[PDB]
Amino acid sequence: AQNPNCNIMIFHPTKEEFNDFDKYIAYMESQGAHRAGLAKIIPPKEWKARETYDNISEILIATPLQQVASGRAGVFTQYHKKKKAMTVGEYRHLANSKKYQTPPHQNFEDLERKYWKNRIYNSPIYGADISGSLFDENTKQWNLGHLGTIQDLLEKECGVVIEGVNTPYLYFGMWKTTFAWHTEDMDLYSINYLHLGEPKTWYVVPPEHGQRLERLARELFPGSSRGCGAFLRHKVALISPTVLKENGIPFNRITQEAGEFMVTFPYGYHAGFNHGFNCAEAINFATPRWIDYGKMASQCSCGEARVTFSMDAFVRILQPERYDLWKRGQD
Ligand SMILES: O=C(O)CNC(=O)C(=O)O
Ligand SMILES: [Mg+2]
Ligand code: NI
Ligand SMILES: [Zn+2]
Repeated sequence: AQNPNCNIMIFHPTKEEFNDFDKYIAYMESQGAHRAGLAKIIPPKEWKARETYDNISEILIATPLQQVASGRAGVFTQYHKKKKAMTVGEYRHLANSKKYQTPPHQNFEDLERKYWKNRIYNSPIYGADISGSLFDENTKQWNLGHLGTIQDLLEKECGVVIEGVNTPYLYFGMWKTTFAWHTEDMDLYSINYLHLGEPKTWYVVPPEHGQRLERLARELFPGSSRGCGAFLRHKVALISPTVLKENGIPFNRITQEAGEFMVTFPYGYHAGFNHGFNCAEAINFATPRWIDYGKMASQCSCGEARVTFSMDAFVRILQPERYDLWKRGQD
């Protein structure tokens, strides 16, 4: 078995190997990359996402989210408070202000310490989940707006044509902006490209150990757990690396820098934070190996998780027994 310790693997495809996305994902899996739950892909030196980032300031963040924490430094939840619209230019200025800017630090490790120590005492503002793309239409390789769709994959594997579309999202981040512990909708893959700015630190639990994370989370968030059998779908809970180590949960960590791709694999729980002003683009995708995960994915039916139009058909076709209860949650 390849990669039996479930370490995060880092790939350096050549320009030739960067042509066929599906084939390269399948290559990574042949080397065991999926066992970690997350891989890093460094694009060939010849490649670029677009020519420059000099003209992005007029993009609108219609609903910036202020991430307010409750709990203790290592075990907390966050809720999102809606703020007034602002442009990317306005947001970048706010990120760089004395109130929100990254503190002085020595290295990534020092910054990570400062994050876990101090995150709860501040409420950073995240521009998340903005439909759109920063890839140039002429970028042919690993263009996240031109991937094969999940609907077409389900059709190719299972023969059923379904409604729905699959498009990318932009994330504008600042110091301490946080992504809570989650897997993707329907335990899909994700791919994330850091277009510009400061790094993003990730933590991940191997898919084969995801249930260990879930059991810890039920112990650490006992009211949430009683409210919903899949409350990590709410994307509100944070657990620090110190706390995971104390409880014997297997995980790994890696820092993503500008120009790098991360791929999350089905049922790979992940969480993390942004180091400073940045912009990432991400999208879900599927492969033939996903289908079995989609069939087994947990669902939130308490009504909190409320998700895209396109998840309907996935539940309907892959989880017909669950469909009725799940749709009651959506309505
Ligand atoms: O970048 C972020 O805030 C969160 N991204 C993801 O969880 C992802 O790409 O799967
Ligand atoms: Mg603009
Ligand atoms: Ni994710
Ligand atoms: Zn729920």
